Amino acid sequence: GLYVGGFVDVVSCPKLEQELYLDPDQVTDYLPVTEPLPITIEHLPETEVGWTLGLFQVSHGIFCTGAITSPAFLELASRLADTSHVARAPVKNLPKEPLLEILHTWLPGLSLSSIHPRELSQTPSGPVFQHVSLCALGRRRGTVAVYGHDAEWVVSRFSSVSKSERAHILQHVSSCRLEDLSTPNFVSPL
Ligand SMILES: O=C(Nc1ccc(-c2nnn[nH]2)cc1OC1CCOCC1)c1cccc(CC2CCCCC2)n1
Ligand SMILES: O=C(Nc1ccc(-c2nnn[nH]2)cc1OC1CCOCC1)c1cccc(CC2CCCCC2)n1
Repeated sequence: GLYVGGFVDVVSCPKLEQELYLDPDQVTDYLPVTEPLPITIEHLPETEVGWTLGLFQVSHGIFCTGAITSPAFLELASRLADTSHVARAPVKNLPKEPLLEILHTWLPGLSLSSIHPRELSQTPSGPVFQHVSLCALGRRRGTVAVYGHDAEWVVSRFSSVSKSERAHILQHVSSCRLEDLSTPNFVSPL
């Protein structure tokens, strides 16, 4: 399967017209989160492609690791990786891993959806986070999402994440059997 990793922007009301970008320090008291959250595209509920495997506060931000598990999405993305000139137009020519490159380029942003900070003052009643989205627009923080077949390879691409932080992150990513997760709701047009 495919793993995704990166630092998140923390966003409340991601779809709404008033976009709030939270400071990490407002939500770190509610991390880590090791239970799976949906991974969608641009905060659209019907575009679930995978599940988060961990959200962790690290020295230099909030790091998310996840798996892309939708077979319909994986088949579509692989076919585009090998056959779509459009998908490959903004990628360097003739990459060895076109699928990884196309996802890295077209979906570079990871946004973590949170409740309003009004609710983070004192003590929230229900879950603080709702999902993570793969995003093309709205990126504030630096660094970009990395996609790979090997979770350890993905996390090790981030120099700002230490070997100690990487090991803590990977403890939870490997313990899960991706086959055990429910099938995301993404449907391919084809
Ligand atoms: O070729 C593309 N799409 C496409 C184009 C022809 C068809 C098609 N073939 N025959 N009939 N329709 C089916 C398509 O599927 C789309 C269905 C909905 O999710 C996106 C993909 C394309 C090109 C550049 C960038 C993107 C964006 C993706 C988002 C995730 C994966 C990496 C890039 N997509
Ligand atoms: O969801 C997407 N595409 C998509 C979604 C359902 C279908 C569909 N519905 N029924 N059959 N196919 C077919 C789709 O792709 C076609 C429609 C759009 O452009 C070409 C192909 C999507 C999202 C973000 C970025 C892009 C890549 C752009 C798209 C615009 C042209 C330049 C590149 N595509």
